[PDB]
Amino acid sequence: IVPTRELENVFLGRCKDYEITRYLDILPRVRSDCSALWKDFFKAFSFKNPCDLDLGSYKDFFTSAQQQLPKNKVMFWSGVYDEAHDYANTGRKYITLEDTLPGYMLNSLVWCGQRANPGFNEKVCPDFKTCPVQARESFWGMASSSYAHSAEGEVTYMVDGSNPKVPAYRPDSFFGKYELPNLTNKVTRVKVIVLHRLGEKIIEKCGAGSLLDLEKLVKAKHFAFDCVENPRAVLFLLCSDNPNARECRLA
Amino acid sequence: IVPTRELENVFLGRCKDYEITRYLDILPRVRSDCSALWKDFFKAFSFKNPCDLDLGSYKDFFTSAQQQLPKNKVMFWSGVYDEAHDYANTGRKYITLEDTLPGYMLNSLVWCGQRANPGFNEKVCPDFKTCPVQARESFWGMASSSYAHSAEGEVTYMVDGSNPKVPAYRPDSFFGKYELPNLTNKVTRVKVIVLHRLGEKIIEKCGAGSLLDLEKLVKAKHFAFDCVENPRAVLFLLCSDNPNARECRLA
Repeated sequence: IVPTRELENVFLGRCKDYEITRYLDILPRVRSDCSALWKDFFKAFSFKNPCDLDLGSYKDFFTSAQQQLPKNKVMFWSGVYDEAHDYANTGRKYITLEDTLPGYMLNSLVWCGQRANPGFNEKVCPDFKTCPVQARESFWGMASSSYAHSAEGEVTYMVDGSNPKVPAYRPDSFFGKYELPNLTNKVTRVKVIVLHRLGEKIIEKCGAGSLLDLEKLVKAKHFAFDCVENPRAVLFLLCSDNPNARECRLA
Repeated sequence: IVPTRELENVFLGRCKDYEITRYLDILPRVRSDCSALWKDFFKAFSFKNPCDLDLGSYKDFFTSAQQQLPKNKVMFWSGVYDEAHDYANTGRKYITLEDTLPGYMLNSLVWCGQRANPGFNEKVCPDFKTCPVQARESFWGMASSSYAHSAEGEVTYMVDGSNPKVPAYRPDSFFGKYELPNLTNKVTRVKVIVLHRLGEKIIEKCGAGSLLDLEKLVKAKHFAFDCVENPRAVLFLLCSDNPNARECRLA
């Protein structure tokens, strides 16, 4: 895969932009300056083979970059990027990982280390399917773990209930592996939103299948649980992008 | 008013973030380096009293920063910033001025030049209401003119049709002063979308009032014209934020 060009400049530009101008009324600023954050980020993977990472590699970076998160507003999502982010709406209704400082800085970027100077590979990064799972998931797994650990109150989880090949809830997704296990006693309820894509066959429904498994896990952690399928607010967003869908017929 | 801190750092950071990662398959890259754009921008307003700026102050900066725009995709807006930008969807459905490089770099920032060293103030600025209109609109007016001048194909204009105090089309708005007068013969049609806010009294309607005045102006410039009120895709977007509104009842 192709690494992002000028990684340091993009990281530092996004960091400064975020610092001074983004999410000012939703997320607090962190204590560390952008250069200190770059040093913590770079040392996690630099001067090592591209697959020499595990869940602790970016530990310092994430500790330094973690923000306190707004109560009742944290959202997790699996297999529904556009829909979840369109619904959260850049932190106005819910916050997603990609709205936090670390998620904003590295979203969509590609990078990897190498042992030879300059310590990172500017020409090519592995198909990651070539790296073991703990390495492949080193950054985003730790991002998701730190994010979930800071969640408070009600949390929302949006999932795809229309994918015949991937259940709505799975223990090996980032949510199953890194977020649910790190929700603390500060969380009080897991609110699931099941997206039923317009025009496609419904695969998963609340109260059945993997959603029933999720419900049991949530309750075992003493949290409340609720689940809804295409709640109106979400359905209207789907309809805005496909207004002639049968599901969008008006009275 | 309190200006944006570290203006050069924020500008340069947004410029590099844009260059390497934003709108990559939607808008072309600009040839000038971010440092060259900062020099142009800073030369436009520094060492000048804010009240002395005019439409030509930022003309050379906009010449350096202007991108060719995708045919049929340009959108103009009046009174409906949030709805227009949500519908345009970060360049995927329509382009707005805020998706272009200059628009993205200066969006929401506040700055002011001064005559004493260092030629601008990063701690305090005079309220700009005291300045003449050509100085108050120096930057965004020139931005709007340059952007409209680059439009080709069909252009869309979304307006507020539910404000009894502000007509949907006004000769003195940015659209009437800077955009409509700058559309070239590469533009073929002006498509008007009238937004009727949910739960509010309908004020303006296509073919009547200020919208008929606009229709006449458009036709006089030999562009085709069409107008719709709350087309389905826009209605659904409004409904996502107020799903229980009478106008949003589904079958």
